[PDB]
Amino acid sequence: PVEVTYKNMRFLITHNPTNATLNKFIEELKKYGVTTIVRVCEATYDTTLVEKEGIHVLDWPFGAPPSNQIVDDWLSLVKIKFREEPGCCIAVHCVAGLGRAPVLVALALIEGGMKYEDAVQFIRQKRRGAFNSKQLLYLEKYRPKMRLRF
Repeated sequence: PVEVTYKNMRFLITHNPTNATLNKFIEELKKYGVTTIVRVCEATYDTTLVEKEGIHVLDWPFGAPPSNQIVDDWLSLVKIKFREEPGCCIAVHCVAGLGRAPVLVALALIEGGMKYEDAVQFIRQKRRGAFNSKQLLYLEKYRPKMRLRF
């Protein structure tokens, strides 16, 4: 798992767990203080146990760039969580490796004040292979709202 922090934000880009390894998964998320999981790819495990531990799971599946709705919901989540729950962490994962999980994190960083190249370097310092060709071109044309206050 790679962890990235900037301003009042802290994200955990993790791997997709399985029903059989949910206890260890939850145990680790709790140690990282995560109270929210965003699944941006296929949903492959039951969330009842996760939700009961106070960890809310969000399924925003999205190659194809995140829809404007997903981006808006993501930015709304980043805004409120790190404010209402100081020092918390938001986890994000795909299905096979990092995948597209780091895309939303980069968006949060850009929204935080970084230009896309900075966000990409910032993530790669933690995960060398982060972002493929298509994703870089997408991040390059992303027009941030720049409405988050810090």
